[PDB]
Amino acid sequence: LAFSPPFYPSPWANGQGEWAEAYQRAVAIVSQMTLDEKVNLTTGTGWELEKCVGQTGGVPRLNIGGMCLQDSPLGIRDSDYNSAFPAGVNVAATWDKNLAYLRGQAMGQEFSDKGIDVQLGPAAGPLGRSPDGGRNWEGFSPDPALTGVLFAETIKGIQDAGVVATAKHYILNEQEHFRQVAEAAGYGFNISDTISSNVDDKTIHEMYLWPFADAVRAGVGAIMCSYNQINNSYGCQNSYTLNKLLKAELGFQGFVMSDWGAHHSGVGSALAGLDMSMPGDITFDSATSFWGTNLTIAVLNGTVPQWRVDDMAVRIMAAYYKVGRDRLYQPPNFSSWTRDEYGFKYFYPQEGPYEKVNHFVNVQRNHSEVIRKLGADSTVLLKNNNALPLTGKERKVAILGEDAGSNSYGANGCSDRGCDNGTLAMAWGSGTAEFPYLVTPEQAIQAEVLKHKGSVYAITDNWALSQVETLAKQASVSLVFVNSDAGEGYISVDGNEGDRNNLTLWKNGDNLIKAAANNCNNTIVVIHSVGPVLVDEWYDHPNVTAILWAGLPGQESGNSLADVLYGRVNPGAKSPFTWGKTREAYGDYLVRELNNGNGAPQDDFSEGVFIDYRGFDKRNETPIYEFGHGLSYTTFNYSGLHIQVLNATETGAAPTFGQVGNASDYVYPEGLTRISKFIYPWLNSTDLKASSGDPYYGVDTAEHVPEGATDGSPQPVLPAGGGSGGNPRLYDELIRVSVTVKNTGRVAGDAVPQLYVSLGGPNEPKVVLRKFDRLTLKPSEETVWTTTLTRRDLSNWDVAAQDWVITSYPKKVHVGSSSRQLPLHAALPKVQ
Amino acid sequence: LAFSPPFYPSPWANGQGEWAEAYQRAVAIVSQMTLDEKVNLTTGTGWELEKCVGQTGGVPRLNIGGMCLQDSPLGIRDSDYNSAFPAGVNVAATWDKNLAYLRGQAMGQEFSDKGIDVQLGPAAGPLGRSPDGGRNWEGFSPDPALTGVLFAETIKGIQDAGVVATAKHYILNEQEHFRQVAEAAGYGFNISDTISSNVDDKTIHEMYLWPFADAVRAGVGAIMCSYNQINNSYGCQNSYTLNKLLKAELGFQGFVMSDWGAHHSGVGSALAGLDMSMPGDITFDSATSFWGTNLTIAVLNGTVPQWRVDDMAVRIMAAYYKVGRDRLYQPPNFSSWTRDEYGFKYFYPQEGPYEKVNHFVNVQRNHSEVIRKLGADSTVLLKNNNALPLTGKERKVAILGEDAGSNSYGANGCSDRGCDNGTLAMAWGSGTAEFPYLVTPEQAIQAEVLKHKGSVYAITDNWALSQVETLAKQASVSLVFVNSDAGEGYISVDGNEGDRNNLTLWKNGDNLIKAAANNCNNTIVVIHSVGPVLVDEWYDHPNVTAILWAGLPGQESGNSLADVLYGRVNPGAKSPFTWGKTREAYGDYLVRELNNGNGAPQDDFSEGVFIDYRGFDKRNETPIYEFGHGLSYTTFNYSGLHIQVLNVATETGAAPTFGQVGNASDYVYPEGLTRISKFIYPWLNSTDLKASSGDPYYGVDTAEHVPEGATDGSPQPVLPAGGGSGGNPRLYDELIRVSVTVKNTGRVAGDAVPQLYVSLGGPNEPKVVLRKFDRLTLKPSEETVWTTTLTRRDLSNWDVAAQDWVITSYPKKVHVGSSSRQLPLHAALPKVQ
Ligand SMILES: *[C@@H]1O[C@H](CO)[C@@H](O[C@@H]2O[C@H](CO)[C@@H](O[C@@H]3O[C@H](CO[C@H]4O[C@H](CO[C@H]5O[C@H](CO)[C@@H](O)[C@H](O)[C@@H]5O[C@H]5O[C@H](CO)[C@@H](O)[C@H](O)[C@@H]5O)[C@@H](O)[C@H](O[C@H]5O[C@H](CO)[C@@H](O)[C@H](O)[C@@H]5O[C@H]5O[C@H](CO)[C@@H](O)[C@H](O)[C@@H]5O)[C@@H]4O)[C@@H](O)[C@H](O[C@H]4O[C@H](CO)[C@@H](O)[C@H](O)[C@@H]4O[C@H]4O[C@H](CO)[C@@H](O)[C@H](O)[C@@H]4O)[C@@H]3O)[C@H](O)[C@H]2NC(C)=O)[C@H](O)[C@H]1NC(C)=O
Ligand SMILES: *[C@@H]1O[C@H](CO)[C@@H](O[C@@H]2O[C@H](CO)[C@@H](O[C@@H]3O[C@H](CO[C@H]4O[C@H](CO)[C@@H](O)[C@H](O)[C@@H]4O)[C@@H](O)[C@H](O[C@H]4O[C@H](CO)[C@@H](O)[C@H](O)[C@@H]4O[C@H]4O[C@H](CO)[C@@H](O)[C@H](O)[C@@H]4O[C@H]4O[C@H](CO)[C@@H](O)[C@H](O)[C@@H]4O)[C@@H]3O)[C@H](O)[C@H]2NC(C)=O)[C@H](O)[C@H]1NC(C)=O
Ligand SMILES: *[C@@H]1O[C@H](CO)[C@@H](O[C@@H]2O[C@H](CO)[C@@H](O[C@@H]3O[C@H](CO[C@H]4O[C@H](CO)[C@@H](O)[C@H](O)[C@@H]4O)[C@@H](O)[C@H](O[C@H]4O[C@H](CO)[C@@H](O)[C@H](O)[C@@H]4O[C@H]4O[C@H](CO)[C@@H](O)[C@H](O)[C@@H]4O[C@H]4O[C@H](CO)[C@@H](O)[C@H](O)[C@@H]4O)[C@@H]3O)[C@H](O)[C@H]2NC(C)=O)[C@H](O)[C@H]1NC(C)=O
Ligand SMILES: *[C@@H]1O[C@H](CO)[C@@H](O[C@@H]2O[C@H](CO)[C@@H](O[C@@H]3O[C@H](CO[C@H]4O[C@H](CO[C@H]5O[C@H](CO)[C@@H](O)[C@H](O)[C@@H]5O[C@H]5O[C@H](CO)[C@@H](O)[C@H](O)[C@@H]5O)[C@@H](O)[C@H](O)[C@@H]4O)[C@@H](O)[C@H](O[C@H]4O[C@H](CO)[C@@H](O)[C@H](O)[C@@H]4O)[C@@H]3O)[C@H](O)[C@H]2NC(C)=O)[C@H](O)[C@H]1NC(C)=O
Ligand SMILES: *[C@@H]1O[C@H](CO)[C@@H](O)[C@H](O)[C@H]1NC(C)=O
Repeated sequence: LAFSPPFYPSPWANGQGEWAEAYQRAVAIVSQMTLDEKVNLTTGTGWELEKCVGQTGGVPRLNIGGMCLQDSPLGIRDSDYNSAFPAGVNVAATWDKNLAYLRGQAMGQEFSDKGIDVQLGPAAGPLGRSPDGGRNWEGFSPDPALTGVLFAETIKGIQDAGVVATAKHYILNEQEHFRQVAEAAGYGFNISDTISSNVDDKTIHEMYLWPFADAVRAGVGAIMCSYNQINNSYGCQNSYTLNKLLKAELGFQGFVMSDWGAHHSGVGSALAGLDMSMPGDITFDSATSFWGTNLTIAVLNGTVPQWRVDDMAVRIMAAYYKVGRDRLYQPPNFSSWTRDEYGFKYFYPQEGPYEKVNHFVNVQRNHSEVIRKLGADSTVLLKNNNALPLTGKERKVAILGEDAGSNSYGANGCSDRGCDNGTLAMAWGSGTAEFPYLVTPEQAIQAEVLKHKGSVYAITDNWALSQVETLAKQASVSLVFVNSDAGEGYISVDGNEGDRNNLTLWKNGDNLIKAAANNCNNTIVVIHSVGPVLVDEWYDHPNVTAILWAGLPGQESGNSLADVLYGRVNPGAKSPFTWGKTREAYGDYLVRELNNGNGAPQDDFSEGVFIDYRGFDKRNETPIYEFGHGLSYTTFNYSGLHIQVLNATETGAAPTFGQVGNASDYVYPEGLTRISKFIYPWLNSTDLKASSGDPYYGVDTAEHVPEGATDGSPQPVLPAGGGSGGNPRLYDELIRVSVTVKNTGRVAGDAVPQLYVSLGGPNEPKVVLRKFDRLTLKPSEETVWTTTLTRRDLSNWDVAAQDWVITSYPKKVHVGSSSRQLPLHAALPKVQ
Repeated sequence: LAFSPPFYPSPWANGQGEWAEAYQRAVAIVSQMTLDEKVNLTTGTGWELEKCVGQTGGVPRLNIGGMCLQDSPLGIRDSDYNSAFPAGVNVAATWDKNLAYLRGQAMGQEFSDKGIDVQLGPAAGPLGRSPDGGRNWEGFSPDPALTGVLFAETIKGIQDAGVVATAKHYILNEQEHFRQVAEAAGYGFNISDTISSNVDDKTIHEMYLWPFADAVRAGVGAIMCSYNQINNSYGCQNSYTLNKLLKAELGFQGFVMSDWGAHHSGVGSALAGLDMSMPGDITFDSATSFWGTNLTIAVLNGTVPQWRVDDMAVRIMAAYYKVGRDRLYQPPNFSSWTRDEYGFKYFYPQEGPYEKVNHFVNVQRNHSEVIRKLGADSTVLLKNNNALPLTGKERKVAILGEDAGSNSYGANGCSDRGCDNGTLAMAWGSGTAEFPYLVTPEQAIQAEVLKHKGSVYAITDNWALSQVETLAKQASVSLVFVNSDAGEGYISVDGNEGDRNNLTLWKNGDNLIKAAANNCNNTIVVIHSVGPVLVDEWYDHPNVTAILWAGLPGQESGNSLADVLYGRVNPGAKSPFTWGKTREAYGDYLVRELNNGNGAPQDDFSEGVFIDYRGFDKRNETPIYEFGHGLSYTTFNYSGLHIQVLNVATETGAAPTFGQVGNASDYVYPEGLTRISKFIYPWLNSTDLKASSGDPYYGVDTAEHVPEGATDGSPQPVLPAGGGSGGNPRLYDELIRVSVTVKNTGRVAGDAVPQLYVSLGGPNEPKVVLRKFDRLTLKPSEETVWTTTLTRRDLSNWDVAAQDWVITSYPKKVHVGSSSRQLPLHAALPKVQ
């Protein structure tokens, strides 16, 4: 079985780079705290005990309010009068750093105005190993450069708005099946521990870890560790991924929190680099915690050093001060668990004072404008045989497909969006928000048609093919809507347990398109989906005259689409994944059956870096629509490639901050009423064993604490660490590349130039993306696009050196409009 | 068994009143015709043989194109790029003569621009005897005065736009059950003939005939006779209703056409007053006709007098010239039977040249604006506890009910509207049109809320009550949409065979309303329906803060409603029928079982004139919402009622003939002519009349089957009640002027609908009967004097001994006010005669 080697001790924060100020303030405040106050910072108060999906108790003596952590990466979850933004995969399709940032900002503002201190997003894990993974749509793209940049911009947007962002899920949570034992049991499978992602050291560095290096470097304040194991050690106590890769090598200064039920031990996780337990209890409402009381006892009894808990408290406070949260603090002014105005203060046990729990604060501002724009700028025009834009003069318009229409249960009518009914604007699970409303394609396109005095209808039953065919025969243009949905693994829709069972259009989508195209010579297909779908059966039908993929557009869906179809917005989006002819063309099969008896299923990432386009390229398979493909209402020319060559070894000892007293200091205080199921930091009595209630208390302790796990002395700095997101020399700029881009067509719009490198060597992909931008040019206008390649951009990870090295194989650079349209290339000069 | 006495001969046209000129042109052109040409005008060419749902062959030698007849009373049926107008019941609810006129003009324009000569509408039969009748919605109101006035304005709108209107269905077709023998068989009922409406002479004069008098007097060119029998004589050969009441008493100068399959004999129908056979064959595509060949033969063999067929020709051409159709003539430029651009000329057999059958002409103009306004102006505000209008500042708006949402098969996705899916904007059957689009309440309300930056959702599955209750608990206002549908009898939706099986909301509507009102203190109910529904279980819920009935609004439905809800239009509409506590409170049960063995079911109108509010008032039963009731966003005051007393041939000419009839050999099929399969022609196979007729009863007991007087072309007496248009002209003398002051006493501009009722007195007269109304726009504080006049007809009763209208000696009173139960002003009327 794959094995996860140890790396200890858990590195302590040190004020690195842009953290210096936040760190000194954290140390100043944590130095005033008692042990039970520190522990209150690290442990949630119990599932549904307070307002937010995650909430800690804070430190009231020092005026630090409990920290409220809320989903999702696309808008506030379980709340009211908030916006519902396009999913992260739509951000990836924009290839637009500025939009990623603005969406970040607009979300952080909404969260902040609800009294939420930490947003649980953005996501870059799953990166998107498999096309049918149930949660890729929450993240960005299976390409690490594209994902890393937009993930970092999203983070900066959210944090500049005063809310701590949480880069999740760390790491290798690439499929929903078998991610949690109790879930798998509900789906008929008996496993003793969750699926283990087994991954070699080079692949993890070059693919899955790279966007987390970007997030660290961009200043992200929190990381959420994952439910799956990595080489059979759970994500939230994997000393190699958390202590070595995240903290020692990437130099992460913020705090790591568990996913909800991902916490699996007290001492083991604390020493393997976890900082925050969510939602705080061992299972929901168990009234027990691996930390809380137990972490106070673990320090008192000598097993967890004081420097470890002190460092947890310092990382947590520093992330809070780093985004300025203290200046914006207010208690959460809504409840995740009810929409009632009044309720008991502590929801799950219905205890505490009966008082106002919801204030109905409308935090939307004018964010519907950035949503509508981001939806239009993420609508990829995959095919256009001279059909779009429409003029508004088409005499009779057929709107065809359930995906154009309303959810008959209401837009929020399926809990956590766990159904596929009506237009698909948001996929399912915890990665969701309540729509304030949902503009459907039927609404926006019919309103556009009626504004020009046209005739228009919508057919939204995909088995009503008799009606579809009759109307398609009468129409000037048929706009056909289809979808494919997926989501987090605790919800199953039509037998898809989070992950998609296939890549085919749902609700009869292929038969619908053929019914319409067989009968109307101007049939235009619009796809809303979580990821790629198979288009092979109809994409080259001679009456399918255009095809668009609009992703998961959020609340302004129909308006974002009508803007594109009627030429108000010239589509500039590019596919952020590959569109293959078959499911087999992508390889990388999900693990769907137990392969390790009733032990943890074993998920070997045996393709290495070869996922999405790298895998297609290596197999010489031609995609229908490649990574980076998308059309425009204008054309662009790329010419004139120009290349120019450009000109701590030990840590401190672990500090302690403040003092730890006798057990009687930490016994429940006398006048306090303990709320049922509420998780506290306090002990029932000075008897440590009885107060822990742990059946393993004090047994074989030293044998269960890895070697080095308590060592507070100065540590070596890793060759690849020493900076933020890696050794700073990885970020030196070695080569400048420039090209001329001209708009040669007749419509103003945006080009997305893309720069790929060939690193060389028998095991390297043919091309890997490194740089891109999105540049606005009016007709005939030109501009020089210039960018630089960093030492990291030209390196591979070398397992013998434990460092990035520029290998001696000759390297090339390529510039053009997609991974398969690269008219400009050059050999790169040797650099090191 | 009820018996229908004979009245013969069938009166001939005479150029009465405004028909003088059209009649002179008709005689001049018909005087040039041969017998086979005249026959061609009276007979359709067979089901689906040409373009229009009925079409004659015309008279090509004299450049008279075939007449194209097309449904429906609310917009062009079976066509493209046309508008879908609100139903006739909505026009009733507007109480607005001007809107009725403007809707008739917008429709006539559209029909004319498609090459259609005759619109098959508007409808005042069924009048609305039973609240669950399947086609009341196509007509206006169970009240004869309200109906007759808006029917007449609708006809003047259509005809002033250059298309012949057809007043239908004449007469007493007050239910769909047992209306046609083959339809009844399709439903498991074995009957030998159609249901017989059996009605006394005074009720038919005072109720069902009255709007047809107004139609005739307003100039209607055509009348369509009905499928039912009346006293066991078929509506399209009933000499009493056709010859006596319509032609001799009301003085009708235009032509009578059959309903489709309502023609039941050649000789008998022609003598009893029918003028045109539709669609022309005996049964669809039977290639046989009671007329066509048979009518040419019936004149040749002496059974039907030449003057009778000359008169059919003269009435048909006169209706055509009267509206000026000859000046707008063009072949129908669409096909009812296919939307294809090209097709065989003759659809049913797929024969004739292969040529252009559709030109896709867009005839809609800006008719959406009159549709939008008439939908808003027909939305009756039944209850409003200071809930409406909305301001747009409502923070969260719940739109609840399938009736708010789209039809998942597309607006036209159910053939002839035969389903109740999504919002109900048009009921079912032949009285239908293709929507060019349909704006749903969901669309227009959600767009309104978004313009204000509110939050809004629509739940459109009426059994998703968990989601309904959860959203309603969150909502500032819950707008709940419910409906009840019905239509022509040839379609059955959910076991409703045209007629509605009950008056209860469809699709779980009562439960949906309770789910919302139990959870939301500001629940507003919007009803789309063909007629009244039972509101008793929830209308007085303390959380139901407003209730509206918006009828069947046609293609602008959601915009018409949003205009009212957000106060761009202050509702002025008034209920045109009564909302009772129970079905039993209306009486007037439909006949739903065979009650005459396997012969015609017998439908006795034993309540007489006591239908709708007359019945409630006679029984002292209190409606929840009375006839005439509607609220407004302002209030009106009525004061100062005052009354002021104000200051014909006896024989016809002899029946004329125009032009000549020759030998049988003149009428044999022309040798150079390809005879299209199923097409109906006027020609004879040979000079052998018996053989050419193919009639198994040819020459059988003929004299016995020709009623006494049926061939009598001599001068006839003029009936005491006849001699004018819509009756003896002395019936229209104005005898009393009434005036009252109407004031807007509230804070916003709005329309009042003052209503003038009379009590005619007598032990068996209704307590009150509507006679006058108008719809008057007033700004806040503004006052106006409303003046109208009562005619001699308005004060009379039908006296069956006299066969005339008489003002009886019981003292009469006038009552003016805002509804049939809210009449604060009353005056005794002085004796007048
Ligand atoms: C001061 O106060 C403190 C607070 O109260 C006291 O704290 C308690 O101390 C106890 C010890 O005194 C702790 O109990 C022991 O816990 C260990 C750790 O269990 C967790 O981690 C397991 C993985 O361990 C590796 O990885 C972590 C880091 O991730 C390391 O910390 C470990 O040292 C170990 O490292 C090796 O491996 C990694 C790579 O993976 C390398 O990198 C390293 O170099 C090392 O090689 C993990 O598997 C555990 O998962 C179980 O528990 C989860 C629920 O918690 C459950 O979800 C999982 O499915 C799994 O369930 C199964 O096992 C549990 C029992 O652990 C059963 O109850 C359950 O039925 C299932 O069987 C977990 O997340 C734990 O291993 C110990 O248990 C082993 O040993 C005891 C005997 O001593 C046996 O009785 C047990 O069966 C078990 O035996 C297995 O393991 C042995 C290998 O070690 C092997 O020999 C056996 O054959 C068998 O395979 C103890 O349970 C307790 O956690 C802690 N409490 C709190 C609140 O923190 C403290 O004691 C006190 N101090 C003093 C001085 O008084
Ligand atoms: C870890 O995080 C957790 C979660 O956030 C922290 O747990 C919370 O800690 C709070 C203390 O910081 C504790 O707050 C208490 O709440 C009680 C309930 O308050 C609500 O109800 C009351 C009463 O109806 C309303 O007034 C109030 O506004 C709330 O709606 C309060 O009643 C407690 O008030 C008392 O203490 C505060 C100061 O803490 C005083 O200012 C206040 O006057 C009260 O003082 C009396 O009681 C205290 C001790 O209870 C005595 O010391 C004092 O002398 C007074 O005693 C008189 O009155 C009491 C009865 O009231 C009488 O018995 C006595 O004989 C005297 O006559 C306080 O406000 C939260 O409840 C608690 N949350 C939960 C879920 O448990 C935890 O602290 C964090 N841990 C660390 C280490 O940081
Ligand atoms: C009752 O109503 C019914 C239904 O409306 C009436 O029935 C219709 O009557 C029409 C009038 O007679 C009759 O029309 C005939 O249609 C034929 C076919 O028309 C179409 O297809 C052809 C063939 O592909 C196309 O070419 C044509 O354009 C149409 O698309 C025609 O072939 C007949 O046309 C001729 O006669 C008329 C006079 O009516 C001329 O004006 C016209 O120009 C044609 O003229 C030639 O034919 C006549 C012989 O009648 C000659 O006298 C003349 O000099 C021309 O001669 C040359 O050409 C002919 C024919 O090719 C040739 O044989 C000769 O030697 C010369 O070379 C005519 O148009 C409809 O078919 C019929 N509809 C149905 C469904 O049956 C009915 O009449 C009404 N009854 C009454 C009593 O009013
Ligand atoms: C990949 O992954 C996807 C996602 O998980 C998989 O998709 C599922 O595929 C299943 C297997 O194919 C799908 O299940 C099938 O669904 C069919 C349709 O179900 C729905 O629609 C029907 C038909 O509705 C019409 O008729 C109704 C009245 O009967 C009417 O109300 C409705 O409005 C429609 O009206 C039109 O049609 C009638 C005439 O038919 C006209 O009169 C009318 O005017 C209109 O024109 C409805 O009956 C049904 O209840 C439902 O709403 C079912 O039809 C399938 O049934 C066939 O097989 C049955 C058992 O399997 C058997 O009973 C029966 O005999 C049938 O032959 C079947 O349930 C499922 O929906 C898909 N799910 C999604 C989310 O898309 C996919 O399989 C995977 N692909 C691969 C390759 O693995
Ligand atoms: C008239 O002649 C046609 C053509 O032969 C024949 O088919 C039809 O049946 C005949 N009609 C009658 C009544 O005999």
